[PDB]
Amino acid sequence: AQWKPAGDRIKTKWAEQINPSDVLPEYPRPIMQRNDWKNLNGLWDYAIIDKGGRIPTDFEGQILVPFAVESSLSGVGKRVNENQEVIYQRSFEIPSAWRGKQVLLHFGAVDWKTDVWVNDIKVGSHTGGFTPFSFDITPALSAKGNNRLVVKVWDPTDRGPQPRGKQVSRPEGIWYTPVTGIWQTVWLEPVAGKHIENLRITPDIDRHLLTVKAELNTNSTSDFVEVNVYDGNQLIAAGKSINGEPVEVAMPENAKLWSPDSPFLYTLKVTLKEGNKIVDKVDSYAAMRKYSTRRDANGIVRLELNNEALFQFGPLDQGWWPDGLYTAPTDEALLYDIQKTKDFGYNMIRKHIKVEPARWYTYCDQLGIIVWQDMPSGDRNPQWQNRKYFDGTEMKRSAESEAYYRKEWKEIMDCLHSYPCIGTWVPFNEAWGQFKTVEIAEWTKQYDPTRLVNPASGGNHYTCGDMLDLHNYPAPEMYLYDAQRATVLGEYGGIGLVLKDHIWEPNRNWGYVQFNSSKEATDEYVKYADMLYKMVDRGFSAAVYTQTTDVEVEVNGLMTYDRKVIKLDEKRAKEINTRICNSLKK
Amino acid sequence: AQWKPAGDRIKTKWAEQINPSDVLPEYPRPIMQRNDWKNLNGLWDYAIIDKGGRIPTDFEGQILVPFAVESSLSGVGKRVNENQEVIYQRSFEIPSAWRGKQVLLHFGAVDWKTDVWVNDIKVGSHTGGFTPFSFDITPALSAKGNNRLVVKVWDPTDRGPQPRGKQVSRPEGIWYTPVTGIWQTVWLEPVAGKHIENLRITPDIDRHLLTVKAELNTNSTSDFVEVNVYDGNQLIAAGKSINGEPVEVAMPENAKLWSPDSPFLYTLKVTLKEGNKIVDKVDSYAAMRKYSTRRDANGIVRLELNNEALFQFGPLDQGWWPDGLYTAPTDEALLYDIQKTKDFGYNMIRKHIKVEPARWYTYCDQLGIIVWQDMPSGDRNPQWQNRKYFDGTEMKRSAESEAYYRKEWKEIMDCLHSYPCIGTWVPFNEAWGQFKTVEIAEWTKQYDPTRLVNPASGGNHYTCGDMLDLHNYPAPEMYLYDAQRATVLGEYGGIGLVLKDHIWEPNRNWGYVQFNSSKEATDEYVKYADMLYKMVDRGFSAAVYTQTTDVEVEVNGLMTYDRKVIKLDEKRAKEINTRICNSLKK
Amino acid sequence: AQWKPAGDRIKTKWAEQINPSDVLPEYPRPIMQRNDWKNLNGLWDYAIIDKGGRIPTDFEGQILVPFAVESSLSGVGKRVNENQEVIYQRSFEIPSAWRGKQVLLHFGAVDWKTDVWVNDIKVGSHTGGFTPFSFDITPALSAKGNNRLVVKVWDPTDRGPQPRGKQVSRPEGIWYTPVTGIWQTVWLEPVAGKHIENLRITPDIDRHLLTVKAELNTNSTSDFVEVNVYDGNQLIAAGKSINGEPVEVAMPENAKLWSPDSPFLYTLKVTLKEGNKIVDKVDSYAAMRKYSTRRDANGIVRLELNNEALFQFGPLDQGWWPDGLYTAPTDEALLYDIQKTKDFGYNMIRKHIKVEPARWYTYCDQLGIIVWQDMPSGDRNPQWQNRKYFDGTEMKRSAESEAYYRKEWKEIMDCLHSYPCIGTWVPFNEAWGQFKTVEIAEWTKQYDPTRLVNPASGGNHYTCGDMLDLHNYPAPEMYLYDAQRATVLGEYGGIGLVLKDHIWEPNRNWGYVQFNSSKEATDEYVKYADMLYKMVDRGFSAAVYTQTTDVEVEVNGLMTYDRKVIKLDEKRAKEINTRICNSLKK
Ligand SMILES: [Cl-]
Ligand SMILES: [Cl-]
Ligand SMILES: [Cl-]
Ligand SMILES: [Cl-]
Ligand SMILES: [Cl-]
Ligand SMILES: [Cl-]
Ligand SMILES: [Cl-]
Ligand SMILES: [Cl-]
Ligand SMILES: [Cl-]
Ligand SMILES: [Mg+2]
Ligand SMILES: [Mg+2]
Ligand SMILES: [Mg+2]
Repeated sequence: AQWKPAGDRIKTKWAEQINPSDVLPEYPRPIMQRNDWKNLNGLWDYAIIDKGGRIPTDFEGQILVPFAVESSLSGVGKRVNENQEVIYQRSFEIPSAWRGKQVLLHFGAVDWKTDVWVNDIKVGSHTGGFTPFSFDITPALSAKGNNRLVVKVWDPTDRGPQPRGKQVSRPEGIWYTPVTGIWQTVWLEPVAGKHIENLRITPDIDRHLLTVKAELNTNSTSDFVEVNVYDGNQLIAAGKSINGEPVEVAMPENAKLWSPDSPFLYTLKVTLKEGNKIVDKVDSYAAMRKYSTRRDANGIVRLELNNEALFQFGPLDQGWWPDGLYTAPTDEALLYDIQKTKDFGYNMIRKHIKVEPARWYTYCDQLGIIVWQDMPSGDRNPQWQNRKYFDGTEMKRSAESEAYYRKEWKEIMDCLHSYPCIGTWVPFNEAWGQFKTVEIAEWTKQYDPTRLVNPASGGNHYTCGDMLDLHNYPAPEMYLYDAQRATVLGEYGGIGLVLKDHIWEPNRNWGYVQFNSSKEATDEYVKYADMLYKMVDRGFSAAVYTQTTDVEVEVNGLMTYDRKVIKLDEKRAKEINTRICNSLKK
Repeated sequence: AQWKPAGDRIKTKWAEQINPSDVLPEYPRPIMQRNDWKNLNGLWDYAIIDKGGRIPTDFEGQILVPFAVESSLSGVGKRVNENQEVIYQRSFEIPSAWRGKQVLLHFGAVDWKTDVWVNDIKVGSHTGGFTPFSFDITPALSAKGNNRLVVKVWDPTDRGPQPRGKQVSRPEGIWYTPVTGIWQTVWLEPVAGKHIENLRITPDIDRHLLTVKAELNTNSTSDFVEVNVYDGNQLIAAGKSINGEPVEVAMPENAKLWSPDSPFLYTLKVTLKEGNKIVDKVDSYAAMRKYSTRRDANGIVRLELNNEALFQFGPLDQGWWPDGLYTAPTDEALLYDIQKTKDFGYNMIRKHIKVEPARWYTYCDQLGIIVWQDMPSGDRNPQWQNRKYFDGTEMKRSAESEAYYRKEWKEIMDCLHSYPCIGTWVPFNEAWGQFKTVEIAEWTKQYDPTRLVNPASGGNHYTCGDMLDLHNYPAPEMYLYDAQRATVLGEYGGIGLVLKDHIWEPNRNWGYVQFNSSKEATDEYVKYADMLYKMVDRGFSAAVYTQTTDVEVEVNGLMTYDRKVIKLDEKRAKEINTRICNSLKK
Repeated sequence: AQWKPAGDRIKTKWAEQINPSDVLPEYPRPIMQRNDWKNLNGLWDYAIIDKGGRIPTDFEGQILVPFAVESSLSGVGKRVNENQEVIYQRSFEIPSAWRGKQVLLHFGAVDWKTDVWVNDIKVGSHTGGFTPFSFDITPALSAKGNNRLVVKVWDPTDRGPQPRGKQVSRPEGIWYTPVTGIWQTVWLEPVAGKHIENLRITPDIDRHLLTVKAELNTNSTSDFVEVNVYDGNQLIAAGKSINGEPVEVAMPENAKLWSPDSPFLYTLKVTLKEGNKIVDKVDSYAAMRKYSTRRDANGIVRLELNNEALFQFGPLDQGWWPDGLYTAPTDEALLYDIQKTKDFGYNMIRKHIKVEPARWYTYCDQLGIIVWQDMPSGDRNPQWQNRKYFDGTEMKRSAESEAYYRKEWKEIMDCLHSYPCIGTWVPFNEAWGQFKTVEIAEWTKQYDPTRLVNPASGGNHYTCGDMLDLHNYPAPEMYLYDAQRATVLGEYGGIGLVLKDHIWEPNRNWGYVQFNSSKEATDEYVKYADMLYKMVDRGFSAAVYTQTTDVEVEVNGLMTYDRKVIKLDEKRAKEINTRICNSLKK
């Protein structure tokens, strides 16, 4: 059967541009680039089986990878419960030019538990629906050709304690449609026997230093790594190292620092050598930027970018699409939300309990958007004491649930470490699965000192981390203040507006405050923003407005769920949002 | 001299069948079978030196390996204190067919500290008297032949804090003769440079899956493992994996499940490949079975085998022999105790503070006997509060003693992991060396979730693990009950009966209750078992009778110490023991 | 310019003997000797730059390696603050006979953080100013010749929390000039591809055993180590091992035991084989000695050397030099302090919050001096409760400061493990940076049980470790006694005497007591020593007199700061010091 978008829900303009022969063709890993790769997106054979059932060899339907089974653009649009498993199967060829090289199989993200076979040979497994993973499949490849790839996915959604974000089995209110299966690009990559697996890039503008650690799959004493840094196409600095040492690149003192108003990116060329012969080399980019906090001349702790106080103001971006759920239909659509955030005068985005594909963060690096990265929530909740420092009963996770949280949080910080845009880690949000807050905040800060730590966005509040985060709806309000840290407003606004022919369901829509016209909503937004501007001088050092787009029945975004309508006046919002981003400028 | 059993104590009928040129010739590791091996059992040169003394080159007497120095069948029958060391010396030849192959020197068990030299070259060491260990002795061999094997053993018995079980220096009451030296078969094994060191087999009947993890001595990327599962001679399942991934084998949903009444075993054939070349291959077996606890329709937590409630009923088996102490004289003697347990209508055996050779657990796998595996006890004790939840002073082990416990307990669970018969781990018994009970129980359940955890058989009791274990003598009694877990009777009975021609000592013999004839003793057993049967509906979910055989002056077993007389009527006991084993049947 | 000692301060007689083309030429590592090496001491190019500044390629001045930048013998004599970095640069040729071999670059000690480049290739980094470290620089060597070596050094002194000893930015009273940069010999060494990195030598006189673990850089199964022990020229013991096992060498029962009165040293010859091919070979020494504590017949816990009670009595040696600061000008000078200690009748030396070069400890092994090794102090302090057991507020180190302490304390014990002279580890002194005393003392004893543990010299006092250490000035006093351990006097005396023309500064000189002639000071020393002798049978088991030499304004040593005048009468001191060392003789 011919592939068709499933369901009768609203769809973006990119839904009718989807070509099942060329689905999401852009390079999946701009932070470490090799020239050769093969995209495995497209139409795979799929099957939904009972958990523990036979993996079938004859399939009746097809799914469009990488769109989740519940999504419209998958061409399937079915539900998978905690007692079912999804089976992807496709054939693939290895290019003849790749002969003799190691072949890596890459997954951007699969929710939740993945088991992969190549020609009936198990090549690897993975748990965690937000992090990328790879397997070396060269021993399993066939000399004849027609390699068979089988992926077995399990996802209990909210019936299990794993990180899931807004995914629930019964969507209502603030909770959305579950996301199961392959939802990021799958691709093959040829590499040498010894190759760079990851680039750990860390800047230090105070020491005029750029550190690049090339993590290899295997090490030898004669290994040699060389890093070349380019301003445009002019080489401005270089570094070499052996013995697995991180490459310290001495940067020029007049280096161009990265910021939202001037997001300059240097270009990196990293080379690996066994002795004096080149075995591997990759392309990358880097930015000289610094995140910190410092008490200003008025006694208030501010968030600082490049040793200068900067008020961070941005929308809450949950990253949902009506046709692709977690997956943006095209690369132009993925970029669209970020560009509209710049067009609204913001300098920040809070990616809410979700991790995006690698291309999204690179776009924030290129466009100049500071990113607050949440840790996707899950499991049960303690009591939410949202307006005072927590004194209630601490919730105890099972040893298994705690292990999953710690494991996936480390993997998220690991795979997102080299991105300049990320400035703040947010381990918890509104007591969702919150546990051992002080211990996790200290571990997060100790693991990556270059970023700020938001211990719990909106509670539960503990005297730890780098900032106190208050939520309040609808208007901004400073009901709690930590003079020892920065005090921010991690969620406010939520002005709702129901624009028919552009909503997910005909009724039960809601906002924190509701109006019947775009003008009335823009007036209420400017009113809230005017209050927020006067509060910067009184204690608030950052703020997050809810939200970027409408999501399902929550119609309180700057754009409709299908992105076809901008709900608030852009020129009026840009005028005051710009004033707030420059509120601390000298 | 000529070899001759030492001492005038009672002996089993197999003591006169011992041939010192063919001592214990059966394959020592049925769970992982290669074809070629060489048995080093037999007459070694021995010497008892002062601790720290010089290792002599000339020797006066010989010892029969593998019988402990204190045992009768060793031909020595001498005592070794904590200020002495035992020195074994032996010459061995390597078969010419093994040329080019790696040669592994295997020890089944040596108590307690072992140091091994091959041609005056130290090849390894080991601490722990109950676990197997191996050394690669290939570089120490000589081309001229006549390799010299020297083993130095030290055993402080109860003068040290290490696990020892029932071994003491001054045997009396419930404490038996010390066991020092080599008490399990020593053998050689030829293997490839890369070979399978251990098979970690784990079933999952709920997911119709058999996971086989082949742990290798070295790993390369092109390593390939293939597992073939056979129902008799018919291949019914297969699995392949690379990258060190454990082999998940999809079992048929009609898979024959293992149980004491139907102990079916599948045959495994595991093959290791370096690329396309077969480099190693082993034979094994597996059983599809599951242990768990579930609350029944009456509100009582029951032990469940294969998702069905099953009452587990069996004898306490300390595994002691009058002539070989820890070592059964022949393989037919080792099997006899298990066979007589089956004949008395039991379905379970509690191996009491001892670990048996590998062939013993395989016999339980083949005959169909669930095994409760104790952790051999040692060190000092806290106060034993046997009838209430513990409230006294916790005992504090030294850092060295706790490390010895944690290490050997991990090693025991490691080498015994793949055995279907084992269903329950018992870290402590009657407060013998009991410390950090809750922490040890949680670590045990986390390290192997496929088995049940009995935190402390008979006390001290803590609200942890999978069951509450009461001891009571002589009659059964339910004086304490945990409605949140299963409640079991891990020790009861102990009906004594002195037979003149088949006891260890002339007097000082004892039972918990004593009768003068087999008829009277069987009357009391059927009396206690009738009480136990009614208590099954009342709360009890498992029970252990004391004991399998008489041991030294404790004459309360089903058989005499020398195994020549069955003390209780088998036909009357089997009829009621079978009724108790089927008590929870629906 | 041409090299010349800087400053107008007093200098030793060896300052005028320094030849800049032959500086400290003796072999830097007697505990593990290979024949071939190249000394890199001499005149390097140097530059003091801003922290984070450019590393120059052209230099204006030169420094005499290995003398610290602040020292006189460096030819520089300048101060480096925490916002500055020191840059060393020199060229070096690799001898042609070293071709094909691996070339290691050895640093004895650099304070505090070190980064090393060879031909602009980073070869390694290191933090910690008291431990040696090595780099394999072979892939960075150039075939043309004239290799360039660049060493960047950063040292915050007391502006950071790292271990620093007596170094402060503003020397006054008991605190002395900072020591920044390379202060121990830099040298090159050729080794085979597989070589012995370090020798872990541990004796056991109770088991007549010497254990030698040859720690290699890489491991193979075919590896083979042989250890030959020589009494003079006569081979008296040998041992061989494979599989990485430590070599157990059976020592003769009449072995010559090491002691201050008879410091016999056996000679070691360690050989590493790959199969039957010798690939590496090192020479070493070893001593059969044992440190312990036992309660004597009078109920007092004494320090025991070789299972016999021995009163350890020695001076406090801070190891400071007016011309070389931390670095002794010549090897003849490094020996002089130890020789005068022996000439004064002592048998022990407390190396105060400093780690000396390896030759210094070998000289203690050869001359017969027991060493109490302090952990160099740093960071902030809690309240010093010096006369009672601590009940005040515990000080909380930062996560970074605690890590630096634990890391360097392990590295100090690791590199000093094989030295016979070292008998006691002292983690803290007078509450300087004291934290988690009980945990650190238990970790220290568990890491090296062969040495005694002084938990905190002079406080803060906790019921832990092997001894209680009291400080009292000027006279001895036993205000606190621990009957469960030994009670020692780790600091007393401090008799001051100002000898003009031999002092650091003309003003602010001080002692704990001040006298005007050598006669008066010697009278007071014998008076304090007479008190100490009577106190031996009262509970004191060891004592430390302050101090070896004058250091800057603290003029209370046995010698002047320039080692030119013996301030106290040697014959009278030797007569009483010898009586105190033999006080526990039976
Ligand atoms: Cl091609
Ligand atoms: Cl290929
Ligand atoms: Cl490298
Ligand atoms: Cl509240
Ligand atoms: Cl006997
Ligand atoms: Cl061979
Ligand atoms: Cl594998
Ligand atoms: Cl090693
Ligand atoms: Cl070795
Ligand atoms: Mg999901
Ligand atoms: Mg024993
Ligand atoms: Mg310093």
